[PDB]
Amino acid sequence: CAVQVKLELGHRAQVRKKPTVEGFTHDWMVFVRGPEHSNIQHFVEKVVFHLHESFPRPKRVCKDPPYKVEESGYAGFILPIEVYFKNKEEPRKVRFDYDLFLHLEGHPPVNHLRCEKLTFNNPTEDFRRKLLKA
Ligand SMILES: COCC(=O)Nc1ccc(Cl)c(N)c1
Repeated sequence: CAVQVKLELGHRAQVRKKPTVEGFTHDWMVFVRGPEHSNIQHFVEKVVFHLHESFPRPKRVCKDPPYKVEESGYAGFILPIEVYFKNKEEPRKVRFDYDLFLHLEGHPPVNHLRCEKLTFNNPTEDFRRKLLKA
């Protein structure tokens, strides 16, 4: 008995009124969430955000919602996002590569949304019940 769930991936990016001491020009926030009124905490063990190596401690872990990272920077990069599941079966996790892009000054702030579908063809009964609670 197969079950399908959706994950929304996205980010906001805004030019700062004043750069940081480091010269960071943008504030940004990247997130993973379920579609509105769905709680993916039922089946999500954790979300791991792999920032660019220039950031201190680039492996940002969110064990609880909201699964998000608020940061400042000066450039965009590829941000691998691992979503770990509350199970002990294949798959234990899924990985996406998120394009964390920033817009130049004068353009409206970035408000970007992606949707990814997760198909689980034969999950265990406990995992299926978690997926169906979201
Ligand atoms: C210290 O972090 C601030 C920052 O934005 N670092 C950063 C981000 C993306 C790229 Cl591609 C590079 N080279 C550096």
